[PDB]
This record gives sequence, C-alpha cells and structure tokens, in this order.
Amino acid sequence: ANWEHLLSLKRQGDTAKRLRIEQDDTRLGFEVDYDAIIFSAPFRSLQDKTQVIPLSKTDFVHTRLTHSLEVSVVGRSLGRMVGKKLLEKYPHLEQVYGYKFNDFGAIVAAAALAHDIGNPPFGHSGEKAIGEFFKNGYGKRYKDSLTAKEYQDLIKFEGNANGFKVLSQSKPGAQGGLRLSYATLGAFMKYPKESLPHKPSDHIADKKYGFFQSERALFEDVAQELGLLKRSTTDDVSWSRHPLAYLVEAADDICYTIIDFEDGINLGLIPEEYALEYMVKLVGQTIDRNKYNALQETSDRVSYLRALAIGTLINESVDTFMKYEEEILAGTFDQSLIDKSNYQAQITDIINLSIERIYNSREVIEKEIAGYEILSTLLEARCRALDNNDTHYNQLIQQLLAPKSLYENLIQICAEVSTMTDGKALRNYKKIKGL
Amino acid sequence: ANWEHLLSLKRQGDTAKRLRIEQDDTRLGFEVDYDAIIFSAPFRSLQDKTQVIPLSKTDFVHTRLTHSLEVSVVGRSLGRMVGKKLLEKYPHLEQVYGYKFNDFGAIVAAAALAHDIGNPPFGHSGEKAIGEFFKNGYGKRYKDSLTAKEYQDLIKFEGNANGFKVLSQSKPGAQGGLRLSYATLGAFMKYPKESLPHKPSDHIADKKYGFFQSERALFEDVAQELGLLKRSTTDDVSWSRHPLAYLVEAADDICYTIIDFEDGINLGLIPEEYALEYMVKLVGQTIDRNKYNALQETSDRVSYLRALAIGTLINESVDTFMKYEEEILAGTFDQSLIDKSNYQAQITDIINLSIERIYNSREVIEKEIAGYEILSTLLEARCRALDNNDTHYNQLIQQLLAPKSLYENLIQICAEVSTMTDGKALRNYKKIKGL
Repeated sequence: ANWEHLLSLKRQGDTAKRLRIEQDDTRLGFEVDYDAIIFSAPFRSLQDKTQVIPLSKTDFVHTRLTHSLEVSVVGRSLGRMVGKKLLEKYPHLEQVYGYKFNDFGAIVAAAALAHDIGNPPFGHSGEKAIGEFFKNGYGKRYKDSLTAKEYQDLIKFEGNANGFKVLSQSKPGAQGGLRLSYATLGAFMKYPKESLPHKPSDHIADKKYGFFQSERALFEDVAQELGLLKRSTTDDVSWSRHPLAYLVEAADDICYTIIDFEDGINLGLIPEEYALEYMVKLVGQTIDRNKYNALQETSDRVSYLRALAIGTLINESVDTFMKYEEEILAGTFDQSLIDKSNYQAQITDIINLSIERIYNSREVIEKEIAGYEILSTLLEARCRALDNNDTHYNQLIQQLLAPKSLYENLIQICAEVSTMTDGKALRNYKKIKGL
Repeated sequence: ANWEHLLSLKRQGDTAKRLRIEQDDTRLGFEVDYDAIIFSAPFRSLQDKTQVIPLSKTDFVHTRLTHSLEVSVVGRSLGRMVGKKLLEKYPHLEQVYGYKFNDFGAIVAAAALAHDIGNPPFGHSGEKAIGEFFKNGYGKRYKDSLTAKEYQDLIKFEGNANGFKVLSQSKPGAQGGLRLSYATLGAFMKYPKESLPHKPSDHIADKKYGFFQSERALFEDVAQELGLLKRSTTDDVSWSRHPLAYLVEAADDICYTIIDFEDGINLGLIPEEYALEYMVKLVGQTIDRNKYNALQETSDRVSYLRALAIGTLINESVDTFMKYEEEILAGTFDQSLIDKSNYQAQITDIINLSIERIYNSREVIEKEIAGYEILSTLLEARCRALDNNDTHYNQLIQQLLAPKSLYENLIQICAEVSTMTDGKALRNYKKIKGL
C-alpha cells in the first residue's frame, strides 16, 4: 500500500483527479468533510438521542452527540501527532504531494465524529433487537426471498454498516450522500468486509462487518481508489484496513473506556472511592498532586483524572501506531492499538467495573428490555405495511412513518427505524399501540 | 495596535513569555483552548440547556450546545480565511514569529464556541428577570451597600460578562479557570467595557458591557498584554475591540440570522414558501437549481439554502474585514461586519420575520413568563439565605443550592443561577415551591 493513494481526496462521482497540492487551504477536502458532518441532518439528530447509560438529575451524563464530539476531538489529536511523524518518515508526501500534518487530524476527526451516526437506539442491545426481528420474529418470513448475505445483513444488523449507508446513500438531489473524501471513508471503515463469512478469524477487523450488500459496490470503488490490499479473492470480499482506521478505532476505544468511567462516577453508579485507585497508574507521571487535592468537587477531580488518562493513552497509541506502521501498511497487523497498551490491565479493570456497575445496572437492563419492544413494534408496523400496502390501516402507517427490490426495502426500513430520534420513535410507537 | 501582541499565547499567571515559534505543533495553545472548552463542565452543560425557541415533535430544533458548535464551525472558517489573507499582508507574522493561518481559525473558533456559556436560561428575558430582581425586587435592598458599577452589574446583568467570568473564575485547584490564551480572551470580548457608563455611544461595542467588576482586574491584564487601544477618556475603563472579536461577532450574527430562520421553517412557525423568497438573493449565484428541485423533503431544501446563504455571508464578511482591516486595527471601525453587508435588506427581512413568527410566538412568550417566576424564586431563596444564614431553613437552602464581600457573593449567586441546567433549575424551583 502507498500513502499517496491512501490519502485520496476523491468524492463520489468525480470526473477528474483532485491533487493535494492544488487544494485551497481554506477549503481543504478533509476539513470540508468535518463541517459537512456537523451540519448534516443525521449528526444533528444525535442531539435527541441518548446513550444506554441512565440520565442523572444532578450530574452531567453524555448524550450521543456530546460523545461523538469528544471522540472526534481525541481523534484529531491522534491524527495530528501521527501525521507529523508520518511526514517525517515519508518527507516526499509533503515535498512532492503537498500533504500537511493537519490533513491526518482532519481525516481521523471526521471519521471519528461520524462513527455513531448510523447506530440504532439502545446500544448494542438495539442492534440485537433488530436482528432478532428477522431471525425469529415477523421478519423471519423473508429468509427464503433473500440471499444468504442479504439475510445476514438483517439478522446481524450492524450500526457500523448503517453508518456507512447514512454517509454515502444517494437520494434524489443528493447523489453520494455527504460525499466525503475517500480517505475519510477509508478511515471510517473499521471492518472492511461483508456480512459473510461470519467472523472468519479472530482479527479485530473480522469481528463485525462494515457494509451492507446495498453498499458493497460503493465500498469497492473506495477500496479500489485507496489501493486497499485485497484480503480474500472469493465472491466474499474483504480488504486490509486503511491505516488511519486504527486511529479512529483508538479514539473510540480510549473514550469508551475513560469517559464511561467518568459518567459512571458522576451518576453514582461507580463509588467515587474507586476513581483514583483505577486511574493512578494511568495518570501518575503527569498529575499535579497539589492541584488534585485542592479540587473540592468530585466531578472536577474526576474530569482532571479523565483528561490526564486520555492524554496518556493518546501518546501511547501514537507510538504504537508508528512502531507497527509498516505492518499496518502491509495488512499484517492483526490487533488493535489499545490491545498493545502497557496499561492493558488497568484498561481491562476499568472496562469490567463499567460492565458491572453501569451496563449490568438495573436502569440499563430495563431500558434495553423496553427498547426491544419499541424497535420490534416499529419494524413490524413497517413490514406489515410493506407486505400489504393496500389496506386503509397500512396506508395510515405509511403516511405516519414513511410519507425497489424486497431487500432494498427491508434494509431501508432498518436504516430508517435505526436513525429515528428517541422522541419521534417513542411517539410513533405509542400511537401504534394506542398509549 | 500590533498583531504580534494581539496574538498573545499568555495564560493567566504566566511568569515567562510564550513564543509562537516554540509551540509544539501538536499542542498549539489556541487549539488547546478549543479542546479545553469542549471538555469543560460549563460547555458540556449546554447539552441540557434549550433555547427559548420551542421544541418540535417532528423536526430538528437546536439546543444551546448544537447552536454553539455550529457557530464555532462558522467561526473557524472566518478565522482561517482571514488568517490566510492577514499573513499575506503581514508576512513577518509567519516568517519572524511563526504564526500560521489555522491559528486564526482556532482563536475565532474557540471564542465563538464559548459565546453562550454564561447566558442564563430563557434568552434575553432571563437576563431581564435577573436584572429586575435587583432593580425592583428583593435585591433592591442591596443598592446602598454597592458601588454604582457593582449595582449596574446586577440590575443590567449581562450573559456576555458572565461568560467571561465562567471562562476565567479561579477556584481552589483551578486558578484562572480554563486558563485560555489571551488572544482567545481578546477575541471573546465583543464589548470591552464595564457596566457604566451605559450605552455611551451608538457603537456596537458600547451596546452592552463585557465584564463585571469582579473580573475588571483580569481583563485589564488581558488588555495590557494584547496592547488593546484605550477608548474611554474618564475613569470608566473601555478598550477598542480585539480585531478578531469582529469575526466572532460575524459568526454569531450569520448563524443567529440564517439558522434561526431554518429552525422556524422546520418548526412550522414560518411558512415553507418564505424560505426561497427571503434567501434567493443570498443564494442565487451559487445554487444548483436542478439539485434543489430534485430534493423531495422540506428540511433538505431548507438546509441546502442555509448552507449556501452561510457560505455567501462568510465570504463577504472576510472581504469586509480585510477592506476595513486598518480601521479595525486603529479602533476607528464603528459598525459590525454584517452591518456593511450588501444583503442587509434581506438580513433585516429574515430577522424581522423570525421576531414576528418565533420570538413573539405564544410558545416563546409563555416560556419567558414562566422563566421570570423560576429565576426570581431561585434568586430570592439564595439571597434570603445569604442575609440570614443561621436559620434551619436557610441552611437547608444553602445545602441544596450551594454546597467574601457582599458584591462577590451577589455576583456569584447570579452566575450560579444563570449556569444551572434547565432540569436542575426546574427541580430546585419545584422543591422550594412544594412540588
């Protein structure tokens, strides 16, 4: 693989090449991508979408918009610091081609900012509820009308793949969706494979899939332009990750770990007494102990620890990337950046405490169970109206919820139900159930 | 005034100079400021703070966090584009001192991101309720114990000044607050004056005031380092605006004008037809008519017009800034950048329509009326507990609401009441009232 092609500025449908040295510095394609996402209807909708973590009437807990924003800031830092080191290691990328360190920060920041844009509500539980609907619920009836991979897209419905659809889906008057740079689309794709085969290896990149059958042809074009290495020659396609996707993944991993811990403490789900114990190793080399002791409020002390731990893990992740840069370029790095961290024990301890006190908490379980019913009800309403669109009731449902092939209809129903805001989903659900 | 001094990287308490050429490119002070605001407790709290604009059960309407985020993105573009032209006109800024165009984008983005951080709930009506409390309500009893300017800080309590307080307030373990770069604090100060005299002229910079008496000594430090020009001849202090403050203002004006209009259309408060009619001159040169006619959804057509109109006004504001750069540097520019717009008739039409259909709408008036009662109730409870801190009831109030001199206590009460999240304020209000 070659960094000259990995950093493609191509947008969908382009007729001529876009050279980095010819770009206006005030309209750099990679920075335009960040702003396009910020102002997009899908990103704006995250304002009205909560995480699975419970709300608090006393402390700050992140909604999905604030979470995505902070992930993108961490991502920009990863991209900036790696970009600087990559331009030292390959000086021609700056001399002949005109790439600068901020370019790498922009690609990673934009891909990270958009990572949760296609996820259904209720976290991974929401993905499972949609899959269950097609595996064992009403949607099971479609199995014999779908290919194996089409059906797998539904029974293993994946928020990563829905995010790719949201970013790239053509609509009348919006060809190519947000039309993001191909480099940004490459960095976005953490799982460059189709829904089948299911987990063909234990490599992190094989754990999930990254595009639906409906978007396979689009990602093939992206993979071709970037020169991603083919990882399989069978009708089942897969590629080695774009190198910057490791940094997008690292941004999410660091924030998932440390910021969930911060929210858990401010919620009172994790006793404050655990905060310093679980973070001392991650912060001890950089912490100002006088500052920490003078701080009189828990949320300020926890926020200080969070900033220091994130800075530590960002710096370590950059060094890990650069150590395995050539392996990543060759497609032979089979692990995540955080998997190689010297603080793996502390990270695992933080993750497990969050599972025990947050994700297994009664308030999260209750919401996930309710989410199964909400999503299943909305899916069944849409699919019954698809199957019998001539009845008076189903015409009302169509006016209320949605005012092509069978597979394309079903994937769109999943995409739309997944991206409804919390309040709109709940209101429509209550009307269908007469509540 | 000298750009070398205006672009100061000083933080509060610094003992040694910070040379731009010595900054780490991955830890630029100006970009550190942006990230510090994003992760700050006051900015995160905007998550849970609505505008006075009503919410919608069908369409997107901005919370204060998303409005500030989009203003910061428009500000980053304005700073980047003006920065590139400033470095062309003053090339020693780059060659000698090492400044780069993205530095100007970071300064303007950070100051714009934090513009609403100190505003009380309920818009300008919330400011008026706090001022009315001290002018004619319970707080009138403090008049004779305060200087003229201390009392004016209260009866004309100003969100812009509270924002300055929020950004810089010292607490145990956090001296200097967020410790933002002085260039960023200069760009933030749109009204570089104290509360008195009131509206000494019709200059936009004199319309309001930008810092309380509690923060006068801090902004004096900031003004000295930046080399801001003294404007007032009497003992009442006042400075000419930092040139970048004009770009922070323009980002707010453009977003408030176009994005409020966008929200009003998607709310149904503004008829859909008015969108093209009021924006056609702002978008006519750049709009793709076949793209627009192919768009099937109102929100997408309006969002396209919004993006085109913001684009037009960003470009024009940059040109206006450069056309008047020397007059701004000398403190002789008497207007805002948008005031000189060739589209001023269309801007005025859009604003007046938003005033008539949104800000004078029944739903806004209802909310402002309720806000008067909520804020007045909270202020009276805090002030009575200040006046008689010995009683069992007032000790409960102190534990519920707030777990030095009279003025310092009163201005802190105003700052804390103003910065409470919507849900926390409402909950405490209901408990004080028995519900």
